[PDB]
Amino acid sequence: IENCVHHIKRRDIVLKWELGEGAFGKVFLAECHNLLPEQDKMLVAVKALKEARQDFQREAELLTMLQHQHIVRFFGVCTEGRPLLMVFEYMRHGDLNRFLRSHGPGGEDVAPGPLGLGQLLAVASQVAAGMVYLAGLHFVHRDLATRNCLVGQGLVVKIGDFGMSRDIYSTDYYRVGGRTMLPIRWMPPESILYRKFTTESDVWSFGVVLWEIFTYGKQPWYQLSNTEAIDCITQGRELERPRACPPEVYAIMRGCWQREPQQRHSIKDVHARLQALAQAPPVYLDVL
Ligand SMILES: CC(C)(C)c1ccc(C(=O)Nc2cc(-c3ccccc3)nn2-c2ccccc2)cc1
Repeated sequence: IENCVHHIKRRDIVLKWELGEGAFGKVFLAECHNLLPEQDKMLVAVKALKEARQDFQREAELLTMLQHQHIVRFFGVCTEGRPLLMVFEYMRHGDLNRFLRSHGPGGEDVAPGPLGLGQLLAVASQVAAGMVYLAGLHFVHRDLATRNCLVGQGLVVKIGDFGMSRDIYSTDYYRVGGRTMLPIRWMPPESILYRKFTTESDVWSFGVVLWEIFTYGKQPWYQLSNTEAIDCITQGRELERPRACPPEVYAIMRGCWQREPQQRHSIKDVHARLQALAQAPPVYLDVL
């Protein structure tokens, strides 16, 4: 809400079970029939609105607008019978924070043990690609963090969420008075102090996403309370270099974390550097 529509017949959606819950809705896994030509049956994630209606139409418009190779695919809505539904792509590894933790200190998509440096960089690059697209359309996320990315088959990583991160990951937010919940640990000085949010508050957040990736999904400033974390951020402390993170990747983080918004590197450059590294041969990466 800070920044055409496909429609799906209720009968074509068959709910299977709940994936998660919140204050403003529930998410289910469902079979969707006649959605794509190739697949006559297919799995999808369905967001059910608690039941509001105006916001829904507006959000649905924007979600349909924002479609990219690294943005969670939105198929359309179901406005036939209440409750209103939003239909998204099903991403089988769930959110990126959960995926990182479950492969940190085997299977179909990933090797045993912690994810190697090349895997971590591929993840980083895809999220960066996603924010390039968003910056290019001049969309400000406001809550970029690994919990708001999803991991699919073949370790495809895409930006997107179902609006329940405040409920599932409540410790990642600071309740400031009543009903406002801020992802302070992911926010730069200008958002905490002045309450400004821009493309460059998002680069900062990406920098913190990069730290999350390289710490296997650990919470930023985990050693601190919320007030202590606000103190450190506003006073200008930068997160330390993760053990798994080599100097050159850490240098990418710091460019995201320049205190002054204009001195931060553009997302396009962050991506270009991370892609290169992700697409670099084992001989070059083994030496990083
Ligand atoms: C990356 C894309 C463009 C796909 C994107 C960007 C932003 C959001 C988003 O803004 N999500 C989001 C936050 C809350 C939210 C709820 C309560 C309090 C504070 C924030 N709801 N939603 C939500 C609502 C309807 C559908 C899906 C997500 C999603 C995707």
